[PDB]
Amino acid sequence: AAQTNAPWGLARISSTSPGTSTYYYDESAGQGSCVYVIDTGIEASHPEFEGRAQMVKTYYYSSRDGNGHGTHCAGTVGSRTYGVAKKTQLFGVKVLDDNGSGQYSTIIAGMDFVASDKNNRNCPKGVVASLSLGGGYSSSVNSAAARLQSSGVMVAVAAGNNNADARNYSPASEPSVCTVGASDRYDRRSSFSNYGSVLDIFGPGTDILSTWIGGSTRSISGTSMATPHVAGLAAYLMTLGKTTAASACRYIADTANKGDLSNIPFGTVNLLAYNNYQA
Repeated sequence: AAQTNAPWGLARISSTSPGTSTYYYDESAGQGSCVYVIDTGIEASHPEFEGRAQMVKTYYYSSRDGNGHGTHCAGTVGSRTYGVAKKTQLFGVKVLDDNGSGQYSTIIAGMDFVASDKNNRNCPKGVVASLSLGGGYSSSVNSAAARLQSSGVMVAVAAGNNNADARNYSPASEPSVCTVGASDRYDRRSSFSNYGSVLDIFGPGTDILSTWIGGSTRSISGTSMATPHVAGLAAYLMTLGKTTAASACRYIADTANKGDLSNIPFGTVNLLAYNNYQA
């Protein structure tokens, strides 16, 4: 399958050079997999989700995304026009308020909910969790993320947006999850993107067009945009059967585009997420 005039990040996922605009992918498109978007919520009514998005848990009075951050992130996972896995099932877990701010107790409880909820969901191809959030170092937050991964969920987390070593951030510093940095359309590490040995993969993160609340669209930047590229890629590759939740992060890193990004400091992987499209 091919999507012409795709967002540059989607085209980058299937290409071996910057500056293309057509996204090539297998028709399976992540159908049969599930991605939990742990964020401000998901506007499930957005026509770009085609009914494949639903809110399953909120730690606030409403389950609605009153901010837009979570809807944008979920759009990059599996929206029709802006998603990597255009046929996956999206589940919304609202751990961030409508200001985009989270809590220690709610974010930790949210990861516990996903591991307990996935049983009763139809996800024959596997379960993924996308965490476009982060904070200071916390062994508790790291332990909660590792426990979600050990439950049988591919956990992708954002590295952070402070141009700093992600070792001092959680859950970015948890080794057992997949920590994602951001790149720009010119294959340079995004000016804001965190780095460090704890990073596993890079994804498109600068000027990422995706869904927004009110049935609209918006282009924003951050490692919060790069993480759903990797979460959608994992769900796509798990549906294809070439990896599972336990092996997806290493498999993505093993099959990534190597050494093509610029301004990658020594000690940080030079790997860009790549679907290795087999026509």
